[PDB]
Amino acid sequence: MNDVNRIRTDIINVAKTFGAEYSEKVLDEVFQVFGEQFADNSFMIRTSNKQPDKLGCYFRYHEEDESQLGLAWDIARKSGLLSDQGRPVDQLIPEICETFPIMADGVDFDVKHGLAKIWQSIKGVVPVQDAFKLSLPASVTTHSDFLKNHHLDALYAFGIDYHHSSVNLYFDTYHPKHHTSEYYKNLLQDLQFQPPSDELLELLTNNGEIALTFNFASPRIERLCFYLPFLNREAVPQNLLNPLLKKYINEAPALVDNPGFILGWSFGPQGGKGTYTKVDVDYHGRTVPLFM
Ligand SMILES: [Mg+2]
Repeated sequence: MNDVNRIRTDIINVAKTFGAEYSEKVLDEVFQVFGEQFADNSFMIRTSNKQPDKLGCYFRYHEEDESQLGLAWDIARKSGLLSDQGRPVDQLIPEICETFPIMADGVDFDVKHGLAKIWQSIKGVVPVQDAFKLSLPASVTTHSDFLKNHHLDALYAFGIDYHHSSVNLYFDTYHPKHHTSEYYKNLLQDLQFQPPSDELLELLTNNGEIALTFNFASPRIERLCFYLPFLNREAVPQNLLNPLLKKYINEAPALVDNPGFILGWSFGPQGGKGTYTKVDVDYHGRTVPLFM
């Protein structure tokens, strides 16, 4: 519809305002194949901090319609947008759908490189050990004691990152320690990841997602990400945003007067790669208000 061409226009406007590498050919191939799903589903536009003065630009959508579960993968495979190169990552979505009942799934795209990531959410939570028979990076099982010790063992979602040959596991925050700043401080210390500010630690006690990143090349836990929702531009803690990300909060395109935002804090090895901020605009205004 008009809604589909409006969405592609907004993405190019973002990528050009905030200096993001993009490719109009790849956007065209994606929108031809997924454009309707972007209009008709929970849809978000992401900006991230990975370079000092150049934001990256991403876009994602989230499918809750039970009769549609699985199509994003089939569509992507048929259209050539996702071509399985025999990689270890390539068999995981088939193994996941056989093994667990799926409640939701999603697709993340990069405005220069295309389909980047597909995620699957489980109906219910499972002991993370139930996933050890999947072809996951060996670093999952070799950290099973760490996972138990830090109460990151109520598993409910998989992110399959095809650009990085990595897997993100999402863990439900079931334990009373998950509502205390000290737990997040100690988790990041135990991982020897970059320490967070005190404002962020206090925010983290709120109800958010937590994901851990495992990769097939590395025996270590590579990354950690906390996602937190915010009702509107006012609710965003702007002390934790560099000027370029603060500008995005104020000018990010949406179809609502006061769109909510989902904020993401990535952490990695201290004095190394992996520590940055992600900012997702709730483009339809219905994604964020559906807290847990
Ligand atoms: Mg839908």
